[PDB]
Amino acid sequence: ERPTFYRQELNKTIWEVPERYQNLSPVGSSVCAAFDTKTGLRVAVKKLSRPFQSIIHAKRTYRELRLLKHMKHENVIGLLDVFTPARSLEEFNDVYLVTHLMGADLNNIVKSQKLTDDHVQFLIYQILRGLKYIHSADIIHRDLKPSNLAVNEDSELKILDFGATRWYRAPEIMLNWMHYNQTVDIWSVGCIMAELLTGRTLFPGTDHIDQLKLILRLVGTPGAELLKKISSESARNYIQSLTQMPKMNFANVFIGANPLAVDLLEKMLVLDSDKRITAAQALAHAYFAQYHDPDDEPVADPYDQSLESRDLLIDEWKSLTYDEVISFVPPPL
Ligand SMILES: Cc1ccc(-n2nc(C(C)(C)C)cc2NC(=O)Nc2nccs2)cc1
Ligand SMILES: CCCCCCCCO[C@@H]1O[C@H](CO)[C@@H](O)[C@H](O)[C@H]1O
Repeated sequence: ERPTFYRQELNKTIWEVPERYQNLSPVGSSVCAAFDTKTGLRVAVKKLSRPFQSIIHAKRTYRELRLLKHMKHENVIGLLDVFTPARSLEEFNDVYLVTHLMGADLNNIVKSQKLTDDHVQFLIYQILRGLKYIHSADIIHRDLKPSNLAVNEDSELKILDFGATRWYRAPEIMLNWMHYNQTVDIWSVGCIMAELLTGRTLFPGTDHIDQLKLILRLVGTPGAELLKKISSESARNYIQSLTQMPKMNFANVFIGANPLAVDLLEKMLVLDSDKRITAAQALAHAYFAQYHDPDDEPVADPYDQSLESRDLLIDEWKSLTYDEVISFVPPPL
């Protein structure tokens, strides 16, 4: 049957949600923390901002719903629910998404203090285990960072994406290179790990260029093999036109850390993205010895990007989104 909806005025706009969801309290630009009476779980509720106003809003709406509906893995965020006040397509004009409210992001847990190696082990293992899953579906996250990592009291971790942040980007995204592979997320993880171990930000750039200067200082300049892959001429000639920086030995940056952590850091933060360690490979590194289970590091059913890269009319994306809402099966809990 249809649930019963109650109306409320949260964050400069009117929210309408099933009575099941209580204690509705805002947390960000829009997302509300809430308590779900049917299950006993603490949930995040997201009200889509004008989901069907533009072609881009409609496209964005359908993508996010489809993607989460396919996401079923312990270290990735998943849909607990999705609903609308609408009783028909014609009146369909608001979309709500429910997920676990883990408790904190990876900033609240760190609060700029050195975490123990055992604690790092566990968090990074969770990130990577989730990345292997995301990547096997052929999906690249593109914006990994601590604000996008949901963690509870017990350090259980889920990767999400709340659509300076620049501090964890692979250099290629910054440089608007257009062919990206999965290992951009691996650069971000390296930067994240480093931050948990030493307690400070790895590349705390002040701007776009500063961000790049700091990166080159740690990993050194491009070697001959990397210059060979630069598609542009001026860029090619610019890189040559510098003080050749010698790749710093990470053991001299991370003093007193687990050498297994250092080794893994050497392998993640390689400038040439074709030479970075994959998630699947990283899971098998000796640093996760105490957690690694090759029979419990699942992959995703294949995922269609193209259906998102389409050009349809607004009414079509809306109808496609509605169907997605109507066909939803909650995960048994
Ligand atoms: C346009 C668009 C499309 C997809 C996403 N992605 N991608 C992911 C992956 C599965 C981590 C890649 C997760 C999300 N979304 C997400 O976490 N949403 C959330 N809702 C409520 C609390 S957190 C975001 C925006
Ligand atoms: C200015 C110094 C920073 C430039 C180094 C970034 C190069 C990243 O590495 C590159 O990633 C590309 C994009 O996915 C791949 O196609 C290339 O094979 C790889 O070399």
